[PDB]
Amino acid sequence: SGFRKMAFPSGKVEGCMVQVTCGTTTLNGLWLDDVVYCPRHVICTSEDMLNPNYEDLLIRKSNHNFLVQAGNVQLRVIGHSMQNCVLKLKVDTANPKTPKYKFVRIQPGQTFSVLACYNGSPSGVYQCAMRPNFTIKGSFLNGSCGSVGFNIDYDCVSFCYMHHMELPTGVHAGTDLEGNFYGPFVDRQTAQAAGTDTTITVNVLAWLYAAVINGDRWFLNRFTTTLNDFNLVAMKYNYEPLTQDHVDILGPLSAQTGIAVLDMCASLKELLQNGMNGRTILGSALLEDEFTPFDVVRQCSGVTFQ
Amino acid sequence: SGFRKMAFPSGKVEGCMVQVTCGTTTLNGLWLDDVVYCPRHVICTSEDMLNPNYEDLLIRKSNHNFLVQAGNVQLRVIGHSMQNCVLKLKVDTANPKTPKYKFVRIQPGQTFSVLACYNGSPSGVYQCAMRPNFTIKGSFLNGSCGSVGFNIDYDCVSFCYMHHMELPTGVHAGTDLEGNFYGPFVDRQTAQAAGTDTTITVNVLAWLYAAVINGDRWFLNRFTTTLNDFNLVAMKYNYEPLTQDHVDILGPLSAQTGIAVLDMCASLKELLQNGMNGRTILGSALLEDEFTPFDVVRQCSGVTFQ
Ligand SMILES: CC(C)NC(=O)c1ccc(C#Cc2ccncc2)cn1
Ligand SMILES: CC(C)NC(=O)c1ccc(C#Cc2ccncc2)cn1
Ligand SMILES: [Cl-]
Repeated sequence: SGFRKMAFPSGKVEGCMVQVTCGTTTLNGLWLDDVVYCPRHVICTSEDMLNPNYEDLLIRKSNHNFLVQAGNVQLRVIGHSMQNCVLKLKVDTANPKTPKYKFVRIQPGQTFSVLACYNGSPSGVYQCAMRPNFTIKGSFLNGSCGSVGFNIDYDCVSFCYMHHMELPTGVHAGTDLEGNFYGPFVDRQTAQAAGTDTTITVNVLAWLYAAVINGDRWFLNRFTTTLNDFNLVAMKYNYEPLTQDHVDILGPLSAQTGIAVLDMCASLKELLQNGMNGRTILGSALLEDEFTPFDVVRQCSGVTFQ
Repeated sequence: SGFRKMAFPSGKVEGCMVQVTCGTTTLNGLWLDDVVYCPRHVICTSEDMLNPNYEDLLIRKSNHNFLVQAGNVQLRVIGHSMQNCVLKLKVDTANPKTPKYKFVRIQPGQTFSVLACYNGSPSGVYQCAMRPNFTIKGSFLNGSCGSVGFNIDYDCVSFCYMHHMELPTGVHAGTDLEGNFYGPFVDRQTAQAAGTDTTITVNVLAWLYAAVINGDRWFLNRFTTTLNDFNLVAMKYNYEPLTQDHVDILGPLSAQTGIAVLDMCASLKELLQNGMNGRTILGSALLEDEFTPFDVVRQCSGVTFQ
């Protein structure tokens, strides 16, 4: 029993982390096969970040300008190219620790594990969610750019996030491994503000199912509701609209616990209108929305990865 | 910026996890050098756990009774012995992935990263704290026993916890890697209840310093207090007494932020007496006490591990 914010095992990703240095800028890169992926702002200085022209800046860069280091061994760069907002540094040595992997662009609401790095060395691992406004609430300091977010299913590492920027409000923005930013953010130090931080309704419901599975049932009520009526309350409290797809996705949890999805919605409705009354749910005094129905099932069933 | 519950990189520990099977019982073991460590209740059935005599049960066990498996390769056991509540299965092959490591018995209030496993395969990683009542609030299901808690400093893995039991209240109990239980718990399915779950005061203060560092300052007040007067309030709310040692340990954070430790105590006092008033601190609606002063400094400074 017990429910905890749980990241995937990071061993497979640790072995792909390298340090990329371009001039006076150092950040982390992802070494898969014979290619190193890193944020393209590695080629920028601090003054360049206000208004960079990346195509022009890259003209002054050759293969030997990109210093790639793994441990105390230095990778030979035999080619480089810019794809959207990442650079692909072709090296001459295939990473012997390349795991089975994919590049996946996640949707808002999905979760992933972040391996925060500095100078190509791992610092820690934590669980994140792509917010509806396409930011993430991470823990990143100077030099963390290049750190990746990922998921693991059995033996395949699905890379979905690369860290790029920290917005003036403290939240974080990045790209997929193809260099396309999540949301409307650019790799420029300009005025770009995050939108409304809506709550992932389907994830709160999955987390409430996990609470029931683990003994916390005080929040269960005697009411039910309809998707439309509940969504009227969700709008008021800045909750993402619940769709029939979300209901179907919660089916497995509904069956295991015997609590209809709309019954749980009515319980959530009361919590949004009346609060927690100083109580807690799975050790939290607020409604957690960074557990997917997939995460709850996986943690509550003991899925492993080899 | 941003502060997140952060576990150490688990790659070094993943490579030491094996599966130990004894009869019909399977659990995880820690393979360091040519020795495998696992909970001694692996030799027990479900009916044996009510009142086991481990010395007698082990007489019916030989080396070949202990099935140790790493991946799809099976370790040859050439010796076995019982140390407190763990078994040491001497194998004939030194783990080629043995990291630099130590066995450390942590004190209540200290934190560590847990690598939850099942059948010797990692499932996830999360951060835990040894509670003052010597339990931990983890996420463990059947077959997780053997999963270890650890810390990492640069290249040395300090193993401090091995999972053993889940108490009827949902919290978890285990031993150090020498087989001595934390607290008064035994590896018996008997009536043993956890004590008062006191709050780790020094950790709440470190977490409040981390909030200030990251922009959350609404809780800062105009008052100060003395260690004695604050402890009068700490007793009321079941908070561990704050000692001069705790003050000295918070020194580095006090210097970086310019907020005297006793000033922060007075701010905590108001929070305990008046609550949060529906506000949040670093995304939490309650006072977090599973960050040590050491964790805050490490995450806020970007310490890495190689
Ligand atoms: C205008 C001038 C003063 N610029 C600076 O000095 C400057 C700009 C940006 C950053 C940064 C960063 C970061 C990125 C991702 N995650 C965490 C942190 C540091 N320093
Ligand atoms: C009396 C009889 C019904 N016993 C059982 O079936 C029985 C006892 C104990 C467990 C367990 C466990 C566990 C340990 C550590 N972490 C998580 C879970 C499962 N099953
Ligand atoms: Cl909370």
